[PDB]
Amino acid sequence: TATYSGNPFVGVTPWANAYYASEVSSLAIPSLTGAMATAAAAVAKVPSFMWLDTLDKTPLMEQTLADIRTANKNGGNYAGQFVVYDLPDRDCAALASNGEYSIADGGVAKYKNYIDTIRQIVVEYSDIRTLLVIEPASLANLVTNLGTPKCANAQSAYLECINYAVTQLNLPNVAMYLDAGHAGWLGWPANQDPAAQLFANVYKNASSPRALRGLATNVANYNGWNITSPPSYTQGNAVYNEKLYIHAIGPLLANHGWSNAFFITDQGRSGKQPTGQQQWGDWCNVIGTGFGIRPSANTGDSLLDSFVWVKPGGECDGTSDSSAPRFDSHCALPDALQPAPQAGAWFQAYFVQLLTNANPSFL
Ligand SMILES: O=c1cc(-c2ccccc2)c2cc(Cl)c(O[C@@H]3O[C@H](CO)[C@@H](O[C@@H]4O[C@H](CO)[C@@H](O)[C@H](O)[C@H]4O)[C@H](O)[C@H]3O)cc2o1
Ligand SMILES: *[C@@H]1O[C@H](CO)[C@@H](O)[C@H](O)[C@H]1NC(C)=O
Ligand SMILES: *[C@@H]1O[C@H](CO)[C@@H](O)[C@H](O)[C@H]1NC(C)=O
Ligand SMILES: *[C@H]1O[C@H](CO)[C@@H](O)[C@H](O)[C@@H]1O
Ligand SMILES: *[C@H]1O[C@H](CO)[C@@H](O)[C@H](O)[C@@H]1O
Ligand SMILES: *[C@H]1O[C@H](CO)[C@@H](O)[C@H](O)[C@@H]1O
Ligand SMILES: *[C@H]1O[C@H](CO)[C@@H](O)[C@H](O)[C@@H]1O
Ligand SMILES: *[C@H]1O[C@H](CO)[C@@H](O)[C@H](O)[C@@H]1O
Ligand SMILES: *[C@H]1O[C@H](CO)[C@@H](O)[C@H](O)[C@@H]1O
Ligand SMILES: *[C@H]1O[C@H](CO)[C@@H](O)[C@H](O)[C@@H]1O
Repeated sequence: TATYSGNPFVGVTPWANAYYASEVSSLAIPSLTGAMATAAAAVAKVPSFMWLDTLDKTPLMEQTLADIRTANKNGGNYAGQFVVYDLPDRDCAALASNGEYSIADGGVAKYKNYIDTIRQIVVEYSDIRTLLVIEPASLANLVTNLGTPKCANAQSAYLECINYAVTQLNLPNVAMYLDAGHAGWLGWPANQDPAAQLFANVYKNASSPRALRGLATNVANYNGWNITSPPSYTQGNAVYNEKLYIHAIGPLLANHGWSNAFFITDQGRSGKQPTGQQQWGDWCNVIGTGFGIRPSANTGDSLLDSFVWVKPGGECDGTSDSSAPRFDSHCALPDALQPAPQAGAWFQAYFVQLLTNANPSFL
């Protein structure tokens, strides 16, 4: 059954899409031989989230759900995993991941049409349980990054757009997780309560949507889930892993009106601990990382619904070419792997790095 109560990951199996599988098989494997080539083929089996970073990706969302329907009637029981990520004036704190819609060019109205498009696909496939991460970095940027003019002038649009996303996708087969940054971002004691207030306000302002399950953490980041020793670059923060973050912000969400909020955590680039990060704020194509804890609903945690792979390992975080569009200085740093292609595009060297440093190992 597509509908659910409680943990939406219980009773289903996350779907490994053909989009990532095509990338690995056609862009990575032809370049690899021997033990590496076989290890790479195994990675394409690991379920990860499909990103709807453009409106042109929604037909591919439908294609993926078409594959799930076929698989479910052949005997299986699979669930869809997608990311809603096409906000007007997207990626307001950086320059690497600016999107197609801008507030000045009717972006809010274009975002609502984008949401309407997704809703129709979700109604078309109401027989399939659909798991969604809502707008990465957006709300986390509104907490700490209002000093950036792009974020400040995007606050009203973000909040109206997110509200439209959580109410229009509030369907019986949907489970939503608002992006909530990570331990190195909002995990700091000073950021915890202001972050909790904002998430709870989004929840309350949308009339407590029953499909809105909770928060997603560490999306496209590198933090360890439950590492016992604090890495050098976490110096000053008692919240140095993802487990500590969710158990801190959790009761704070309840304080501000959001009871029964649960968490998912990205671990697809968290295998090697500590990372090659020279500063904790460095996010672009970070060196010294590997594939981490495999997706599983058996977490052994009171608040974690599932380990997930949101960011598909191999897809770039941003270009290191200073003569290219959308260039961010974060991608030219010593701990950023070079040379790096455009954000979202395939980064061959980075995939090889992730596979070699994988823990659990594929080799
Ligand atoms: O300006 C920032 C700052 C931070 C940050 C703040 C505080 C502490 C540490 C870091 C950022 C952190 C993170 Cl995790 C950021 O995520 C990057 O941005 C996007 C997702 O929001 C990712 O790019 C997208 O990847 C998708 C999947 O491959 C593609 O579909 C999409 O085309 C592409 O835009 C990127 O990989 C993350 O690294 C951004 C921060 O920005
Ligand atoms: C509350 O909802 C309205 C839409 O009804 C939206 O425009 C506004 O941004 C929301 N406020 C907050 C604080 O999220
Ligand atoms: C961390 O979590 C993983 C996966 O749930 C588990 O194998 C390991 O025992 C945990 N370690 C600690 C120290 O809690
Ligand atoms: C999905 O949810 C509905 C209730 O909304 C049930 O009727 C069904 O059995 C399943 O649990
Ligand atoms: C999802 O599908 C997998 C493979 O069929 C199962 O192992 C799991 O129990 C769930 O039904
Ligand atoms: C399968 O999909 C990937 C990602 O779009 C492509 O890179 C590949 O060429 C094939 O079409
Ligand atoms: C791409 O195709 C190859 C061979 O068919 C697989 O090994 C891989 O898992 C991916 O699906
Ligand atoms: C990668 O893309 C090629 C087509 O360019 C396919 O032949 C292959 O199966 C994989 O999807
Ligand atoms: C795979 O990687 C090799 C280098 O290792 C390239 O030459 C090839 O074009 C493909 O990207
Ligand atoms: C990994 O193993 C496969 C066999 O499944 C080989 O075909 C490949 O060459 C690599 O050694």
